[PDB]
Amino acid sequence: MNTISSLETTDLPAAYHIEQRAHAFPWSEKTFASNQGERYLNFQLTQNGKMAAFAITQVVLDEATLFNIAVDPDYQRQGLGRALLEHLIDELEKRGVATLWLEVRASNAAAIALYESLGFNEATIRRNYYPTTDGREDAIIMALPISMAGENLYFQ
Repeated sequence: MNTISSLETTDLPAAYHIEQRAHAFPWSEKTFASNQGERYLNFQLTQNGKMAAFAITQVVLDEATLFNIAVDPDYQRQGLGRALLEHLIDELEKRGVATLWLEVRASNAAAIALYESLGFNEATIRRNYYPTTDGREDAIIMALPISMAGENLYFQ
């Protein structure tokens, strides 16, 4: 059983624990605390009572930016990342948000392929943006159009 709900402040320790297990370049606790509040629309997915994934998204006017997403390694290939992204996308669409943006390490071919299947397009590349364990790698900035405009043609 999976449940998607708001990620609250008291959920941040559980999200931090996932981040340590899931990411090689993990966020610090202070970074997590910084990425919350009234501009955020943060979500968590819980499987059988345990947090399994989270997504941190800032919404500024009608544009949303995904700051971080992770799935706990005990829960990989179970569709949880998609489920959580689909939920986010749906909620953003309900709110009339125009675009969702994210940044991904160029070497993550699997995540890029998944994002493309959800409708994301490469917007731009940032050469050598990220550190690696060997040297540096590019960031791919991706964009997903969500909501349509409604004014259309004007008549008087």
